[PDB]
Amino acid sequence: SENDVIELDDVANLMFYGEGEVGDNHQKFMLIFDTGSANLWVPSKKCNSIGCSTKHLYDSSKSKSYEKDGTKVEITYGSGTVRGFFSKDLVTLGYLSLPYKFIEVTDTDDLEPLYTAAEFDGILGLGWKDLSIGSIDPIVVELKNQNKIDQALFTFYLPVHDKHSGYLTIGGIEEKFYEGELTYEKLNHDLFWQVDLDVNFGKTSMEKANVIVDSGTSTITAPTSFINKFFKDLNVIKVPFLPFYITTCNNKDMPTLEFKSANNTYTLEPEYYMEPLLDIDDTLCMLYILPVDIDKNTFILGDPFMRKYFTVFDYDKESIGFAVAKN
Ligand SMILES: Cc1ccccc1CNC(=O)[C@H]1N(C(=O)[C@@H](O)[C@H](Cc2ccccc2)NC(=O)c2cccc(O)c2C)CSC1(C)C
Repeated sequence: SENDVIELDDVANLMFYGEGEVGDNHQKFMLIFDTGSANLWVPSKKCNSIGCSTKHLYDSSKSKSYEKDGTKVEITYGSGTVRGFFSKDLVTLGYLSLPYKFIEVTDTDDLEPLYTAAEFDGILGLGWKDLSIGSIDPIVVELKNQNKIDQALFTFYLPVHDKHSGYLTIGGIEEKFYEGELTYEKLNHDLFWQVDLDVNFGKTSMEKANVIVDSGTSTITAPTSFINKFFKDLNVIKVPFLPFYITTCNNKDMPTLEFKSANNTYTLEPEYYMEPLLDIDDTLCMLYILPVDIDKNTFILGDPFMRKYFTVFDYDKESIGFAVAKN
């Protein structure tokens, strides 16, 4: 279908960006499509933070569809906070264009050390309205609306590394991406793309958790409590300075990660969470799991899942589809 296709391109590590232009002159920007935030921002030219130094900056004169706002405002992401001011210009996603409301970022340092360390300029959120600061209607909701796409949904198709290329699709399920039949889960709320699921990490488990599907992060997380029990099981090693738990890859005895719907069951093998350390030899591994304390029953599923499962987000259907991806 007229299904806009956005190419996610990954970068040495394992995080992906996508092209993004704002305005008549079509200034280009490496963003981050994220189902965890619900805003959009681009480091504005009127920024001078070191961060911005080596970064694509947005400049407004240059266009004339730039409508002015200047209302000052900020966002406090999990790993930092940003400051600037709303602006409204033309935001375009390859095939599709659109006049939208975004934040012109001025003061970063903070998202910092991060912000420079990462091959990215901005973030385009893909969450629900209530998750956004300033109550802004999720683009996809608001293309569907202007009837410029079939329906309100987006798909995240994820591959691997050397292998191939990520693919964000807006407006339709493309079977070119998955294997088997799709199963869905209905959102427990319209904030994040959160759904109710029963969760086992191998042996240690938690029932009726709140799980959410975060295209933005590259990790999988869970309440620390829940981890401790798990980590201790397979004797993991947390070296202070390094921020990841390491462990033997060939671990005779390798648990999978269970995610149970009433009548669906989603699993994640040990290979979809682990990474050699060290790139010469597969003795030690780095895990993609980390203890974070959002709530007491809140988990987060980032790339690691979507690498395996082609995922579908349906605004109207007020739900999310799951299915195994093509390779
Ligand atoms: C997984 C995790 C947990 C806690 C802190 C950081 C991270 C890693 N975050 C990431 O990889 C990236 N982000 C993401 O993946 C985002 O989806 C982030 C995920 C999240 C959800 C609930 C609690 C805390 C964080 N969410 C938010 O930042 C967030 C969530 C709710 C409201 C809101 O105004 C924001 C900005 C935000 S930018 C980022 C590059 C930091």
